[PDB]
Amino acid sequence: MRIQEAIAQDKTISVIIDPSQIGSTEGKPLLSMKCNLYIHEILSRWKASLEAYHPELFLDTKKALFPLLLQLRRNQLAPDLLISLATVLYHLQQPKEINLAVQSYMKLSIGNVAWPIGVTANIMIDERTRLWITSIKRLITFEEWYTSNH
Amino acid sequence: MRIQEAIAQDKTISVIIDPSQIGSTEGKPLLSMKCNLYIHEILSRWKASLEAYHPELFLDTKKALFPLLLQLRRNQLAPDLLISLATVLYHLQQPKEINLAVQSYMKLSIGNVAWPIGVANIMIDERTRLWITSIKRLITFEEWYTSNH
Repeated sequence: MRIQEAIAQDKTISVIIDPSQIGSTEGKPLLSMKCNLYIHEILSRWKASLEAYHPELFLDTKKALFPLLLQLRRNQLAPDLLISLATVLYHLQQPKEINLAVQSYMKLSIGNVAWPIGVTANIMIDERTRLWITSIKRLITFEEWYTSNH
Repeated sequence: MRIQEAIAQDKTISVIIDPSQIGSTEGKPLLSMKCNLYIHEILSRWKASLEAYHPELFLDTKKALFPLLLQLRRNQLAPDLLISLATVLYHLQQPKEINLAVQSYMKLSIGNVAWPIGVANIMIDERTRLWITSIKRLITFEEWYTSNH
């Protein structure tokens, strides 16, 4: 079968992440794609805010994120690595949980699995993974700014 | 009779500049609006590709051009000044004439009247110096745009 390709074209999937699905082995393909869609959505809003938020950093962040985005679209991320990323993104989607997103990010940052906080150990981090982790931090700061300015 | 309030609402005017009208006294109001319309169109294409071309300079360029545009919309520019600006914008509309546009721009920035090259003196103010500087940004963007597609 070619389920992953069906998922990538499925227009009934939104960017909204349900925390209860984080960790589910069966819901992994779907969650992987949702993270891909939301990251694209965050970049879309930054692009709409270029005039007001670090325009000189956009293009580079976007480009550094392409490999991760492709991995998410193809569901090639490791279980615990997806769990940690989805956790960061989930909290980032929640009102007033910017500190929970940062806390989760720091866990992912030092090779530790991150699970959602208040709702519902080790992970391998190579040069490839380290690259997008660093970039994800820029999305976090953009969202913090976007929220405070709206 | 606010005709400037009429020309600005007319959708029968395009951005295309006819060089034979640059020094016309009767066509001043029309040419002035055309320059306004063309500059907006350039800022529009830059906007559409903001991430690809110096996004950090866009906002400042728009702000510096705001007062010029208002003046163009109201036909408030002195004859010699409109002539020079129109000349620069006219050549800019010609891809293979980017160098003639820059040459015309140099005259304008020096306070001299720029007449179409393919086909005496002026005075410069502060706020005026402000928009003359941003015009060069429109030129650099255009060169990049027509080169990257």
